[PDB]
Amino acid sequence: STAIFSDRYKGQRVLGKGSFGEVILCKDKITGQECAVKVISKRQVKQKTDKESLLREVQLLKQLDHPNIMKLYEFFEDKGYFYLVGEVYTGGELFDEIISRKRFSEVDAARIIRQVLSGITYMHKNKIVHRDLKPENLLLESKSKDANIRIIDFGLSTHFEASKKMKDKIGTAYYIAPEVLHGTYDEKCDVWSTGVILYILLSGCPPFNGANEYDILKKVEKGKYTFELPQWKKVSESAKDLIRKMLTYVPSMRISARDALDHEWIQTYTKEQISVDVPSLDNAILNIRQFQGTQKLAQAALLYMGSKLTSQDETKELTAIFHKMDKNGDGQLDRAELIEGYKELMRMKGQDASMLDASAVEHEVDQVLDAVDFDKNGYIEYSEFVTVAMDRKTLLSRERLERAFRMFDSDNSGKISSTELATIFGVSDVDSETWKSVLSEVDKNNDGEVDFDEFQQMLLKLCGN
Ligand SMILES: CCOc1ccc2cc(-c3nn(C(C)(C)C)c(N)c3C(N)=O)cnc2c1
Repeated sequence: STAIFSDRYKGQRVLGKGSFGEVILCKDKITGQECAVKVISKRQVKQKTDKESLLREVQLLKQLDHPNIMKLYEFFEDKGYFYLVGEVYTGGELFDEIISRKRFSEVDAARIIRQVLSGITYMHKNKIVHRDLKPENLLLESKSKDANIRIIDFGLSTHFEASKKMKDKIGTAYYIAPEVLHGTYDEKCDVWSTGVILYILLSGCPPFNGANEYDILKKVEKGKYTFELPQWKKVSESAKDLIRKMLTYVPSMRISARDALDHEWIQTYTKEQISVDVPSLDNAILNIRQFQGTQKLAQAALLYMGSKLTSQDETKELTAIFHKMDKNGDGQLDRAELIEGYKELMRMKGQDASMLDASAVEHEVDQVLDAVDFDKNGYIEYSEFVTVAMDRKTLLSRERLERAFRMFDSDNSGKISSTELATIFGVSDVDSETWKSVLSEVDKNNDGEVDFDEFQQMLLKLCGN
């Protein structure tokens, strides 16, 4: 009597994309309980462990409870997917919220890091290491101002091989502990990462930085950072001392999460009354707004490139599936076949995680047919169904590209400088000669700035079109 995910949950909408897979907002078909389901495709992510080991982990994680740790409820596995069912949080990533404040101080930073250390300490007590700890993994419980922080993805790194695809590792290099690179690591790597996050919260820049991923890893691996920037003048010795102890090279000498919790800086700046000297850190908030925008734009760039490539793969495949089922040779089909075909795209592709059952397909087809000026129930021309169907998929990633572009263009200039692109393509790890070569060909008269149409053409060229 084996339990199947879609007998129990129905997908409502897509919340976003995390490490290892898609996150879908799901709903229990009997109780109406809402849940965020991480869908990990077995074809894209290799396991590092055996079946036994992972189930034992899942059982343990379901029994753990802490106010700063995402709550896991259920776990399903079928032939091509793992489904991790957790509590849904609606407050978004930490940094996205933080850029929307107009004021931020050492009291606010300290309240954040106390939360984080407190979830970590708890998990280390139960011998669970995060390993991939970074700002994207800190969500706020709700859209409330006073919202708690929940750490997501504890436990996954020990059982799943991380993606090599750069679309999946944007922004990991800044946070990873030297010893994780060399392969002998323990729980202290989580303190390093938190130490980095605190450095960024107090200055707005990463302690280890570089023009591309491998440059960033080389700094980290050397382990040298400095407090020499102007904005460190605004910050207590005490906080710098904690940072130093968290960013200590040799893990055996690095402070534990639990001893970090008792550190003077945390004690002083997390007492709710005393604000003995609490300047706003506007430079920090300004640098963080820039650093965040850069990342989210590179991220959306690569997901747009990926979506375009996925699209070409799926358009040609869907066309061939239909061309085959069309025994007539005319180009005409009906609703129930379009559905059988779309489904068979899914059986082969298995890329779309909001199509978690036969009923998700039915409704997608109806959304397509209701879009085209076509009776959803006479005989339809497959050619035009394929066009509308695929674009509808490129919507999410094309509209988000435009939006991450607008959000990056903070002065509403309409354009990004050649210097800004350099930073954008550095972070997306697209070779410099290669993007200059593409720019040169889009606008052959340009003067080191591109508008949105131009930028988008560059991306289409960088994925072979
Ligand atoms: C053992 C790990 O299990 C899970 C299960 C569900 C998860 C849901 C999330 C989640 N991601 N998001 C995005 C911001 C990426 C859209 C949420 N809104 C999540 C949530 N918990 O509401 C993250 N990690 C998960 C990890």
